[PDB]
Amino acid sequence: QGTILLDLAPEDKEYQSVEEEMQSTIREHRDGGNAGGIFNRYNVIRIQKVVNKKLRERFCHRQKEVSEENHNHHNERMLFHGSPFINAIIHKGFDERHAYIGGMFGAGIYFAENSSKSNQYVYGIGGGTGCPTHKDRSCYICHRQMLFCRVTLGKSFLQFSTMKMAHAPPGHHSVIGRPSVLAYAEYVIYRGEQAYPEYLITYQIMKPEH
Ligand SMILES: CC1(C)OC(=O)N(c2ccc(C(=O)Nc3cccc4cccnc34)cc2)[C@H]1c1ccccc1
Ligand SMILES: [Zn+2]
Repeated sequence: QGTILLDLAPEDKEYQSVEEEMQSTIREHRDGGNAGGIFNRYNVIRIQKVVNKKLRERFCHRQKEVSEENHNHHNERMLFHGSPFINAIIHKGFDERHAYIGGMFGAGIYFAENSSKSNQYVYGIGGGTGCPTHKDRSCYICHRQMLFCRVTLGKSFLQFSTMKMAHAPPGHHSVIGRPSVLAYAEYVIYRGEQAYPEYLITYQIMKPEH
């Protein structure tokens, strides 16, 4: 009736597959490292497969509705997600009702194909105040969490700013905010059921060597 978290052994292609997309999609942001910390690597501590019967039905049902509406193409993609509510999401699923609505963002649940971008949001908008214990946005101690999810994009509406809206334009099912002078892409959905929390990644950002 709940979520069963299955551990993937590091020696499995799947575990290697997930950590590679994580580690390789890192980049350097204009932030100066202020939001997500200064690092050029992650120490991956754990990768778990999230299993919830209900969650994948809700997810599959919505995915059929979108295919219906998209000339039978649901346009699913594997994207990263970061926010301070990861533990609620793996048990209750994604929820559009907890979704901000203004400031720089709006009405949606954001996803990124860059893991370093989803990391900026682990502790909050901009990094919040950092970790609960040392109020440091660049902690190398505390274990952070992020999700590598299945996201049904459907017909995506492409534009430059997202803070904008609260639902998707007519005929579309997602919004891709793209780069101007943003830096990287951001995928937004306005329905929780259009995304399934496939993998739970437990990790730390590593401190640069020398
Ligand atoms: C900026 C925002 C709109 O972009 C997102 O993708 N956000 C977001 C926030 C919450 C969720 C979410 O699904 N939350 C929750 C789901 C289920 C139970 C919950 C219980 C308490 C809090 N959130 C819960 C999803 C996306 C937002 C958000 C807000 C704050 C920090 C990072 C991200
Ligand atoms: Zn800390």
